[PDB]
Formats: sequence, structure tokens, C-alpha cells
Amino acid sequence: VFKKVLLTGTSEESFTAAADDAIDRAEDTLDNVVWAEVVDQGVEIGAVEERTYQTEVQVAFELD
Amino acid sequence: VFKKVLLTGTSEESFTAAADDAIDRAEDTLDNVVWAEVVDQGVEIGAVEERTYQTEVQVAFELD
Amino acid sequence: VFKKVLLTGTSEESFTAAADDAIDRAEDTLDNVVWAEVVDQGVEIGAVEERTYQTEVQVAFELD
Amino acid sequence: VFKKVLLTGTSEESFTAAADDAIDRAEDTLDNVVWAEVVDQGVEIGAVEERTYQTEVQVAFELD
Amino acid sequence: VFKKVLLTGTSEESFTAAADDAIDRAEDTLDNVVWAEVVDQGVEIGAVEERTYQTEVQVAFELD
Amino acid sequence: VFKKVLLTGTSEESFTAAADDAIDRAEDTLDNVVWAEVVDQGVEIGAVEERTYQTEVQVAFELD
Amino acid sequence: VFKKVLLTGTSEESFTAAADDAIDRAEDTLDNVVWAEVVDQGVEIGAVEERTYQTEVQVAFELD
Amino acid sequence: VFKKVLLTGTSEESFTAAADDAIDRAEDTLDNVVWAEVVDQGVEIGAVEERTYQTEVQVAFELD
Amino acid sequence: VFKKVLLTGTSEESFTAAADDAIDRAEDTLDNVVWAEVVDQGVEIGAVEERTYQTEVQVAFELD
Amino acid sequence: VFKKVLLTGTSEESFTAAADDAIDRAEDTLDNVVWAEVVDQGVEIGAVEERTYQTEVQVAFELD
Amino acid sequence: VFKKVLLTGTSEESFTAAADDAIDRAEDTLDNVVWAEVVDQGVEIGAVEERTYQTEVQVAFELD
Amino acid sequence: VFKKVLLTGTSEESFTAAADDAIDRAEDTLDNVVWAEVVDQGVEIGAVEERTYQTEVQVAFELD
Ligand SMILES: Cc1cc2nc3c(=O)[nH]c(=O)nc-3n(C)c2cc1C
Ligand SMILES: Cc1cc2nc3c(=O)[nH]c(=O)nc-3n(C)c2cc1C
Ligand SMILES: Cc1cc2nc3c(=O)[nH]c(=O)nc-3n(C)c2cc1C
Ligand SMILES: Cc1cc2nc3c(=O)[nH]c(=O)nc-3n(C)c2cc1C
Ligand SMILES: Cc1cc2nc3c(=O)[nH]c(=O)nc-3n(C)c2cc1C
Ligand SMILES: Cc1cc2nc3c(=O)[nH]c(=O)nc-3n(C)c2cc1C
Ligand SMILES: Cc1cc2nc3c(=O)[nH]c(=O)nc-3n(C)c2cc1C
Ligand SMILES: Cc1cc2nc3c(=O)[nH]c(=O)nc-3n(C)c2cc1C
Ligand SMILES: Cc1cc2nc3c(=O)[nH]c(=O)nc-3n(C)c2cc1C
Ligand SMILES: Cc1cc2nc3c(=O)[nH]c(=O)nc-3n(C)c2cc1C
Ligand SMILES: Cc1cc2nc3c(=O)[nH]c(=O)nc-3n(C)c2cc1C
Ligand SMILES: Cc1cc2nc3c(=O)[nH]c(=O)nc-3n(C)c2cc1C
Ligand SMILES: [Cl-]
Ligand SMILES: [Cl-]
Ligand SMILES: [Cl-]
Ligand SMILES: [Cl-]
Ligand SMILES: [Mg+2]
Ligand SMILES: [Mg+2]
Ligand SMILES: [Mg+2]
Ligand SMILES: [Mg+2]
Ligand SMILES: [Mg+2]
Ligand SMILES: [Mg+2]
Ligand SMILES: [Mg+2]
Ligand SMILES: [Mg+2]
Ligand SMILES: [Mg+2]
Ligand SMILES: [Mg+2]
Ligand SMILES: [Mg+2]
Ligand SMILES: [Mg+2]
Ligand SMILES: [Mg+2]
Ligand SMILES: [Mg+2]
Ligand SMILES: [Mg+2]
Ligand SMILES: [Mg+2]
Ligand SMILES: [Mg+2]
Ligand SMILES: [Mg+2]
Ligand SMILES: [Mg+2]
Ligand SMILES: [Mg+2]
Ligand SMILES: [Mg+2]
Ligand SMILES: [Mg+2]
Ligand SMILES: [Mg+2]
Ligand SMILES: [Mg+2]
Ligand code: NA
Ligand code: NA
Ligand code: NA
Ligand code: NA
Repeated sequence: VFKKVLLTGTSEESFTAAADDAIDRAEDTLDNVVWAEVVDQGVEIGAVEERTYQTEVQVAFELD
Repeated sequence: VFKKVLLTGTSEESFTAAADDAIDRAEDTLDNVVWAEVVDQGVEIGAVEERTYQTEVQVAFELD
Repeated sequence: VFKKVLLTGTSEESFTAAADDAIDRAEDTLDNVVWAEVVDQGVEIGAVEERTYQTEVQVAFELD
Repeated sequence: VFKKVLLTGTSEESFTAAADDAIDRAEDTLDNVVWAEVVDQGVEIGAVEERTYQTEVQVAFELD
Repeated sequence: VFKKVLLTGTSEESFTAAADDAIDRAEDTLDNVVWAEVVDQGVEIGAVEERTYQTEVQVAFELD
Repeated sequence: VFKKVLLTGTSEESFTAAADDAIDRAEDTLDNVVWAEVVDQGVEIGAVEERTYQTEVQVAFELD
Repeated sequence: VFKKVLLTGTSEESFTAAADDAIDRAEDTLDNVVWAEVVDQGVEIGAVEERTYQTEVQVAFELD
Repeated sequence: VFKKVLLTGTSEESFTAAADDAIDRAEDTLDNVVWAEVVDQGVEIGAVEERTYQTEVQVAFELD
Repeated sequence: VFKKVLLTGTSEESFTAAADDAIDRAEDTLDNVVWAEVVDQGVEIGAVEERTYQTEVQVAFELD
Repeated sequence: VFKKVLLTGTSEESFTAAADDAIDRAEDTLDNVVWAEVVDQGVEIGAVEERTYQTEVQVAFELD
Repeated sequence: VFKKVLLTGTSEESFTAAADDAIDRAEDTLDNVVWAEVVDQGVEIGAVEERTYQTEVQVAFELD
Repeated sequence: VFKKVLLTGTSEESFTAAADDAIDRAEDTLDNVVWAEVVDQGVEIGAVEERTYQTEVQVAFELD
């Protein structure tokens, strides 16, 4: 059985690096992370000093 | 990093109050709740005494 | 077996009340109405004296 | 010919009132506003003192 | 309030049995599982000895 | 001209048998049923003794 | 309250004429037909002597 | 950079002519119109003397 | 077994004729073409002398 | 690099067996078939002696 | 109230830089730009000397 | 007439480079490649030594 968690990563550099930021967090706390699916991308402008790229991913991990 | 949980709130009064019911539950158990996105709305009729409005939300919270 | 009918309710008050208007009509004419799913919401402006909120629902009822 | 503008209204009270807030703004600046279609709903939590309901609408107006 | 978890079940037999595999896992660890919605179906071929059917479900459970 | 009706079939056995349950009902009451399109699948758990598979179909029939 | 019926019109000439074929049928049998929304378009080739254009519409009519 | 405006053209003749009606209006007021994407089609019936076909397009134009 | 190919037809006349242009090409090179599904429509303006209507279709053909 | 082909399998027995029918055909003619994604399901009724289940899949294969 | 404009940025380097190109243009002409949502990505090949990455964004700005 | 092929490119570096990997393969084997549309993005983790970014594109080419 796989389970997915819905995470938004952030980066001041790129959409790829924002995806990595989410996956990094998943790997910090979960075993057997197997893949990620991109489900949204965006850019935060008004709330930050530098533009911040965001990539939202479903991160899949194998249970048991 | 943000994470989202997928919650359906209920209310005998309105779709807005059903959204609040979900967000209230998230705030009971999670720190740093930052926003919610409505993803579905519905009305339960046959299983209840009074019509019950339901609003399903992805509730986003900031990790760490 | 359930069947659904696709109804747009209207209200001069709210999206919740517009959903109720559709469900009310379904219950006038159908037995065993069990739930409704919201599929669209809108506001009529140019054709009416007062803004009219509209909520379109699939209203499900149990056959037999 | 109709044209649409994509507006997000806000309210501390309800999704219906947030839709009205957008339509009000459109009517301040545009002639012949004829209808609105709801395209998204959400709730701002972390950036505000009170929860703020948001309703995004395509507001249609007749040209010429 | 209901909450959903996003699970992919697997089976060497059928899409129905793959859905059951996910629901079984949810019932092992959660109380008050109430329904599941199918959100994707697929077949793993290259990574397995026998074709493996997969059915991804949002499994809903009642909180509290 | 074709017309479609939106039916949810049920089965304690499989998603295929749930689709058949809907189509069977359509054929009981309608002439010239020509095809069905699957539009949703789900599993009822909390309201039933045995898990019940549900398959929602648009059932198309030829008018006249 | 509005209700919609889901009809596929056909024409050997065009997608516009296929939409008209559906609307014509609705007006034969229903009072107060008010609008139609196109939801799919296609072309039947193998089952017919001449290519047949098909346009599927939700035809809305006002109840009461 | 391209920008798009969301226009609904109308015609008493066809969906193609309704698309042209929108594009014509864009070309009246904008320089460097480069393409259009159809996003919806419909037919107005109750508000008009003759059926009126409508085609909604995102009309893209090059800035600068 | 059916297979589909994803073709964009073009016409200086209409969306229907653009669909035909794609289907014509499929029939030039494939046996047993059975139907087509419209998946997108658009208009090329900047790259052409005359507006060019485009209709993208999945063209289905029976294998073997 | 992976490539996908869009195939509709058929079966007089089940949606799972219809998916297998498509994958079987892909494996007859292609090397390195790695997975399939279900994209539609349906039932043919009017054109056949027995109901025929159909499952449409994108079948992915590795190039080179 | 927020308003969105629908812009396609371009870059010979990356999808991230194409998003920035759109946002840059918005900030040239608009006050209070607050965020952007990615809605499409593509690559122009035939019309250009070098491949050109394109990222289409809804750029949101606060009115008043 | 344009035709599209559905390709998933891969890269250990970025989503942009994964798109290029697919387009490169198309240009190896096809004449008159004209554009690509991004349709999905993902990251392979469990099956590889280094995270592998994947970008799925419809690559369009002009026939004849
Ligand atoms: C992708 C994205 C979407 C957003 N949407 C909203 C919104 O709907 N309302 C809001 O007050 N702020 C937003 N913000 C700040 C956003 C920010 C980003 C990066
Ligand atoms: C929005 C909504 C959707 C529902 N869908 C189903 C369903 O598919 N099958 C079912 O047995 N009960 C339902 N029920 C009870 C529902 C109830 C609600 C409120
Ligand atoms: C949600 C909504 C959508 C509508 N769409 C259209 C349309 O496409 N064309 C039209 O002539 N009138 C409309 N009207 C009047 C509308 C009215 C509402 C309330
Ligand atoms: C509906 C909604 C969506 C939002 N999405 C985002 C987002 O993607 N990223 C972000 O930094 N802030 C958001 N914010 C603050 C949002 C706020 C709202 C109300
Ligand atoms: C439904 C399904 C989808 C898949 N998608 C991918 C993919 O995008 N990339 C990949 O390397 N492997 C996959 N695999 C292995 C898949 C496997 C299945 C069963
Ligand atoms: C597919 C499916 C969806 C459902 N959705 C809901 C829902 O939204 N709310 C609810 O009270 N019950 C449901 N129920 C009971 C459901 C049941 C099924 C089988
Ligand atoms: C738009 C369209 C879609 C169709 N889809 C199918 C299908 O999925 N299976 C089938 O046996 N026949 C079809 N047929 C015959 C079709 C025919 C048309 C016109
Ligand atoms: C495509 C289309 C959609 C429409 N939708 C609505 C609606 O939702 N409510 C309404 O009062 N009128 C409409 N009208 C009048 C419409 C008219 C058209 C042509
Ligand atoms: C439907 C359609 C869509 C198009 N999209 C784009 C695009 O995204 N970028 C571009 O440079 N050119 C386009 N072009 C030229 C287009 C042309 C048409 C006809
Ligand atoms: C899933 C499915 C869809 C279909 N759609 C159509 C259609 O749109 N028009 C038609 O003449 N026949 C169809 N047919 C025969 C179909 C058959 C199937 C099995
Ligand atoms: C994303 C994208 C989509 C496009 N779509 C089309 C199209 O549909 N027709 C066309 O003539 N050119 C296009 N072009 C040139 C395109 C170009 C791009 C970059
Ligand atoms: C985007 C993506 C999606 C995937 N989906 C699946 C899946 O559904 N099942 C599976 O066994 N493996 C997958 N895999 C390995 C995937 C891999 C990727 C990169
Ligand atoms: Cl989710
Ligand atoms: Cl429907
Ligand atoms: Cl828009
Ligand atoms: Cl495809
Ligand atoms: Mg930096
Ligand atoms: Mg988002
Ligand atoms: Mg009360
Ligand atoms: Mg729901
Ligand atoms: Mg009042
Ligand atoms: Mg509507
Ligand atoms: Mg207050
Ligand atoms: Mg939004
Ligand atoms: Mg076995
Ligand atoms: Mg999947
Ligand atoms: Mg049994
Ligand atoms: Mg459902
Ligand atoms: Mg003729
Ligand atoms: Mg169809
Ligand atoms: Mg005339
Ligand atoms: Mg519309
Ligand atoms: Mg001419
Ligand atoms: Mg297109
Ligand atoms: Mg048999
Ligand atoms: Mg289909
Ligand atoms: Mg360079
Ligand atoms: Mg695009
Ligand atoms: Mg490297
Ligand atoms: Mg994918
Ligand atoms: Na989730
Ligand atoms: Na817009
Ligand atoms: Na219907
Ligand atoms: Na394809």
C-alpha cells in the first residue's frame, strides 16, 4: 500500500528546487519515499523580500 | 514547507459555517494553520434529522 | 440504485439558500431524496431587480 | 460581446458576502455588469486578525 | 468532521480487490472508516513478476 | 437524438457488477439503451453490513 | 428553479446544426427552454454512411 | 510576453461566427492579436428572438 | 482493441471543416477509422494571411 | 524517455479484463512496456450481443 | 479585492525564468502585485531560432 | 495537419531539462517538430540512485 502526503516546498531559486524542498522534508520524517507528483506551482511576491517559488507535490511512500 | 489535510466540516446552518467547522478542528490539533481551500460542497439529507451542509477544505499549515 | 437530477436553485439571500431552493423543489416531486452535490455557483445581475444567487446541485434520490 | 474580469472578493462574514464584494468593485468601475461565475473559494487565516472568506468570480459585462 | 487519507491499494487480481487492499489498511489503523472515493486506477508491469492492479482511493473516516 | 440519465449502481461484489446494476435498472424502464460511461466509483462502508461497491454511469439511450 | 437534461444532437452538416437538433428535441417536449451549454463534440464514422457530427448539450429549462 | 482577454462572441448563425465576433472586437481595440483558444460554447434561447450561438475565447495578444 | 491518434485539423472556413481535415488525414493512412472526439478548438491569427480555425481530435480506429 | 499509446481494451467479463486486453495488445507489438494508466471506462450495449466492458489506458513503454 | 491578469512569459533558459518574465512585466505596469499561479507551461520550437520556454501565470494584484 | 506524441523526458537536473530530453528524442526521429505542451511533472525517487525529474509533454509536429 502507498500513502501520499500533500506538501508545498519553497525556494528562492526555482520550481525544481521548491519540489526538492518538499521531498527533503518528507524524507526527514518518513521511510520508503518512492515518488512525487507535481500538482501546483506558484510564486509568492507580496509577503516576501525575494520572490519565492513554490511547488506543491503529492509525495508517495510505501507503508510497512 | 506547508502541509495540507483534507477535512469535511459540517453545519446545520450554512456552507460558510461548515468550512469553519473544519478549520476549527484543524486549529484544535495543529499549530500554524495559515489558509484553507474549498474543494467540494454538499448537503446530507437522508441520513440526518435536519439538512446538514458540508464543506470540504484542504487546510494548509506551516511545518516547523 | 440512485438517480440524480441537475437543478439550479435561486435565492436573493445566499448560496446556501439557493441550494435549499433546488432541494426543496426535488422534495416536492420525488421520494427518497438522500443527498445533493454542489456543481456550480453564480450570481444573476443584469436580468433581475436584486442580485440573485444561484447554486446548481446534483440531487440524488433512491429508486424503488 | 461580453468580457470577463477575474476578481477575488473578501468578507469577514461569508462566502456570499465575499462574492458581493467582488461584484460591488466591478460595478464601481464598469458599465453593464450582467452576471458572475464562482470559480474558487477559500479562507485566509494566518495573515489576518479575523478569518477572512474569499470568493473568486469571473464577472461578465457587456461591451459597447 | 470527516478526514480523508490518500491510499493506493494493490492486487494481482483486480481493480476492486486493489481498492479493498487500501481500505483494509485504513481499517487496520483508523477508527470510524465510513467510505472511499476512487481517484485513479493503474497497472504496474515493468517492476513486478505478475501484472499488479492499483486503485487509489480517498478513504474518509469520522473524527472524534 | 440520445439522452443520458445519471445512475449509481451498487454491488457487494465488484465495480463491474455495480455498473451492471445501474444499466439493468435503465433497461427495465427505458427503450433503446445504447451505451454507458463511467463517471465515478466509490465504496460505502459505514452505512452497510458488507462493503458495497458503487459505480456511477451516464446511461445513454436513443430517443424516438 | 432550472433543470437540465443531457442531450446529444446529430447532423450530417455541422457541430452547430447538431446542437440545434438537440435543442429542437427539447423544445418539442418541454416548456420554457432557456439556454444550452455545450459539453462535448464528436464525429461518428464507422456506424454511418455519411460522417455524422454530434454535439452534446445540457439544455436548461425553467420549472413551473 | 503575451496577455489574454476573456471574451464571449455571439452570432445568430454558428459557433465559428461567434468566435469571429469575439476576435473582431479584440482586433478593434488591441494590437498584435496572435491567436484564440476556445474555452466554452453555448446557445442563448429564452432571452432572444432567434437562437444566439455563443463562443467564449481567450484571445492572446503580444505586448510591446 | 481501439487505438487513438491525436490530430489537429485546420480550415480557413469553420471548426467543423477543421475536424474533417484531421479525419481525412487519418483515413488516408489508417484502416478502420471509427469515430473522433473533439478535445480542443482554436484560431491561428498572427502566423497566417487568413484566420485559420483549428480543431483537435482523438481519432479512434479498430486494430486488426 | 517513455512514450504512451492510447488504447481501449474490451472484455465481455470485466473492467479489469478490458484493461488487460489493451495491455496484451501493447505487449504483442512493443518492447519494454512498463505501466498503464486508466483514463476512461465504459460499456457498449446497443452494438453488441453481450454487454462489452471497455477500459481505455495510456500504456507507457521505455524507448531505446 | 484582488484582480488577476493572464500573462505568458518567455525565456530561452527555463520555465522558472519564463514565469519571472511575466511577473516582471506585471510589476512594470501594476502596483501591489502579490502572487502568481502557474496555469500552463510549453516550449516554442518551430517559430524560433532557439527553443523558447513559456510559462503562463495568473498574476494577482491588490486593488486600491 | 499537426500530430502529437506523448513523451516523458527525464533529467537528474531539472524539470526544464527533462522537457528538453523528450523534445530531443522527438527531433531525433521526426521532422517538423513545432511545439510542446507540458502535461505532467514528477520525481522518481525509489527506483533511482539520484532523484530523477520527469516532465511529460505532448510534442506537436506538422505532417507532410
Ligand atoms: C500560488 C499562490 C496562491 C495564492 N492564493 C491566495 C489567495 O487566494 N488569497 C490570498 O489572500 N492570498 C493568496 N496567496 C498569498 C497565494 C500565494 C501563492 C504563492
Ligand atoms: C456530497 C455528498 C456525496 C455523497 N455521495 C454518496 C455516494 O456516492 N454514495 C452513497 O451511498 N452515499 C453518498 N452520500 C451519502 C453522499 C452525501 C453527500 C453529502
Ligand atoms: C452563472 C451564470 C452564467 C451565465 N452565463 C451566461 C452566458 O454564457 N451567456 C449569456 O448570454 N448569459 C449568461 N448568463 C445570464 C449567465 C448567468 C449566470 C448566473
Ligand atoms: C485560497 C488560498 C490559497 C492560498 N494559497 C497559498 C499558497 O499556495 N502559498 C502561499 O504562500 N500562500 C497561500 N495563501 C496565503 C493562500 C490563501 C488563500 C485564501
Ligand atoms: C499508474 C502508474 C503511473 C506511473 N507513472 C510513472 C511515471 O510517471 N514515471 C515513472 O518513472 N514510473 C511510473 N510508474 C511506474 C507508474 C506506475 C503506475 C502503476
Ligand atoms: C463515493 C461516496 C462518497 C460519499 N461522500 C459523502 C459525503 O461527502 N458526505 C457524507 O456525509 N457522506 C458521504 N458518503 C456516505 C459517501 C459515500 C460514498 C460511497
Ligand atoms: C464522440 C464519440 C465517442 C465514442 N466512444 C466510443 C467508445 O468509447 N467505445 C465504442 O465502442 N464506441 C464509441 N463510439 C462509437 C463513439 C462515437 C462517438 C461519436
Ligand atoms: C452558456 C450559457 C449559460 C447560462 N447559464 C445561466 C445560469 O447559470 N443562470 C441563469 O440565470 N442564466 C444563464 N444563462 C442565460 C446562460 C446562457 C448561456 C448561453
Ligand atoms: C489554440 C492555439 C494555442 C496557441 N498557443 C500558443 C502558445 O502558448 N504560445 C505560442 O507562442 N504560440 C501559441 N500559438 C500560436 C497558439 C495557436 C493556437 C491556434
Ligand atoms: C464509453 C462509450 C461512449 C460512447 N459515446 C458515443 C457517442 O458519443 N456517440 C455515439 O454515436 N456512440 C457512442 N458510443 C457507441 C459510445 C460507446 C461507449 C462504450
Ligand atoms: C504551448 C504551445 C501551444 C501551441 N499550440 C498551438 C496550436 O494549437 N496551433 C498552432 O497553430 N500553433 C500552436 N503553437 C505554436 C503552440 C505553441 C506553444 C508554445
Ligand atoms: C510521477 C510519477 C508517478 C508514479 N506513479 C506510480 C504509481 O501510481 N504506482 C506505482 O507503483 N509507481 C508509480 N511511480 C513509480 C510513479 C513515479 C513517478 C515519477
Ligand atoms: Cl489530497
Ligand atoms: Cl449530468
Ligand atoms: Cl481567466
Ligand atoms: Cl493523448
Ligand atoms: Mg538567491
Ligand atoms: Mg495552489
Ligand atoms: Mg438550526
Ligand atoms: Mg465530495
Ligand atoms: Mg432580501
Ligand atoms: Mg453554470
Ligand atoms: Mg464580523
Ligand atoms: Mg484560488
Ligand atoms: Mg493470481
Ligand atoms: Mg496516479
Ligand atoms: Mg457476497
Ligand atoms: Mg460521487
Ligand atoms: Mg449533406
Ligand atoms: Mg462524449
Ligand atoms: Mg440569420
Ligand atoms: Mg460559460
Ligand atoms: Mg475562404
Ligand atoms: Mg490546444
Ligand atoms: Mg462470458
Ligand atoms: Mg471515452
Ligand atoms: Mg541562452
Ligand atoms: Mg496554453
Ligand atoms: Mg547531477
Ligand atoms: Mg503522470
Ligand atoms: Na491528502
Ligand atoms: Na482573465
Ligand atoms: Na443529468
Ligand atoms: Na496520444
